[PDB]
Amino acid sequence: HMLRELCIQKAPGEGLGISIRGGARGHAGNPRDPTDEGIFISKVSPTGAAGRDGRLRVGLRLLEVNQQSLLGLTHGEAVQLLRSVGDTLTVLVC
Repeated sequence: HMLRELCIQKAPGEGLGISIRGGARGHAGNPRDPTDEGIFISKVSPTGAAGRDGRLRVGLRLLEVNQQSLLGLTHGEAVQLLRSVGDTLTVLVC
């Protein structure tokens, strides 16, 4: 699980084209051990930017988007980061 930063081309108004899961847990979780709150890629759309680039896969841990930590962000805020404008988007994964 080597930490790596990927810069992925996309159309300037397009999102990265991945689905994510994880993040802060609720009342089934364990606040004494918050290390199971990572964000992971759960889908890669074949025609989206991540799919076209070919590198990202389901199961990767996603630590940052555009240099910003996902830790503690809500799902919706992480999705919004993945929809940031620009002709590239950067992810930090392992």
